[PDB]
Amino acid sequence: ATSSPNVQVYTYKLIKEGESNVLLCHAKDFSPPNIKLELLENGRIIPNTTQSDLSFESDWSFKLTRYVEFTPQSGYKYSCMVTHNGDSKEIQLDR
Repeated sequence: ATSSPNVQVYTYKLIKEGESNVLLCHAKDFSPPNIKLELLENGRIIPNTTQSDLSFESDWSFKLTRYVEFTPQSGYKYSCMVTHNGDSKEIQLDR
């Protein structure tokens, strides 16, 4: 009996290559609370990211965000690897 996370990967503002920005991976509606979020560039873990506090909603689902400052550059693919309930899913930036 589990609720899989609804995940969004996005930037703080529209990507302009060479301009600093923020990459975020946001997960919500999940339970149990055990979860891992990893920011990837071309499949490699991005270092020195920040994890938010874990939010506890009234329906007993949770929310969590991982993010980092970065500077988008051409050719790169940004995504988030999300592990919940022993299953892993990769989520693309998309836009």
